[PDB]
Amino acid sequence: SGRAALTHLLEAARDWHEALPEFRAFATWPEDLRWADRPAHALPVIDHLTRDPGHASDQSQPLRDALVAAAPHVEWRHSYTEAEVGRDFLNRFGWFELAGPSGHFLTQSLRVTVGYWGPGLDYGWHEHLPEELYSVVSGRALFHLRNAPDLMLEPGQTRFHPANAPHAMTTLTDPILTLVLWRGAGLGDDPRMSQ
Ligand SMILES: [Br-]
Ligand SMILES: [Br-]
Ligand SMILES: [Br-]
Ligand SMILES: [Br-]
Ligand SMILES: [Br-]
Ligand code: NI
Ligand SMILES: [Zn+2]
Repeated sequence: SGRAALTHLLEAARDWHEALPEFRAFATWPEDLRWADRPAHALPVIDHLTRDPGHASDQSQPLRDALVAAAPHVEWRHSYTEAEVGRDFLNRFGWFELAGPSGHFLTQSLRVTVGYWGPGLDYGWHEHLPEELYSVVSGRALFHLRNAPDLMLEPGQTRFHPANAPHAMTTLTDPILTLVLWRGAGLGDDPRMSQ
């Protein structure tokens, strides 16, 4: 059951939000989330995530395992073209919207997305109007942000991306699985590569 796996995932995401003060500071968890009955859409990333979801902390393991169990049931998205990121990146990365205007659960109060990148990928400079708050669920990666330090983030660490500030991320030997909140002007916009 897709419905059961996604409902269990939503519970794990809510618990994760409640447990992270930076997430509580960024947005209140919505009281109106509704099952959307959005169908699954498979992309090649599923098998990479399932075989190699990344090291979890004891605190992040329930969410990581819920994400792996949800993988065959979510609507995976890519966003970028082969010209922009290359075929290997498209094979070994993807994202989906867990909650939000077009989430597996609908709400207009918040947007929650999830991304996976296998090892050895360089997600180049990209940007968008809405603010975003990353968390790492499992794995680790190096996070770049214009006008700010580089940070190597591990499970449970977070990073705020202010509106329109370009950011980027590199995985080295480990993959990374993330769960991200969005807010502000432009909510519902997708990232674009910086020009
Ligand atoms: Br809550
Ligand atoms: Br909920
Ligand atoms: Br509304
Ligand atoms: Br800073
Ligand atoms: Br707002
Ligand atoms: Ni398709
Ligand atoms: Zn972003």
